Amino acid sequence: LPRPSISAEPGTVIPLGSHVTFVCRGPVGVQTFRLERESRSTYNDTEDVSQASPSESEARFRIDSVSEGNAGPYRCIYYKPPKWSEQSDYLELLVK
Repeated sequence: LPRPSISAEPGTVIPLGSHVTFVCRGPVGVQTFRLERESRSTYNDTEDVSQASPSESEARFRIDSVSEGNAGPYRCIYYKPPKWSEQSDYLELLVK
């Protein structure tokens, strides 16, 4: 149960009305990835997990039509049956 990592495509700075894709990574054997807002506390779960390497699985989350409301810190957590991981480091989305 390593610490998950979070990244953003195309990056942390997003124009208004555009989109961003959050990519969480964990070890193999993840059943669920959660994208969690640290602020506004909304979660996003998926089991749409792909294997990116022998020791790495990932899940992607797209947020569309970003506005000032979606700006803030995001974190990833995974469930590797039967235990939930620690949270990832945060990533702040800036909506310019």
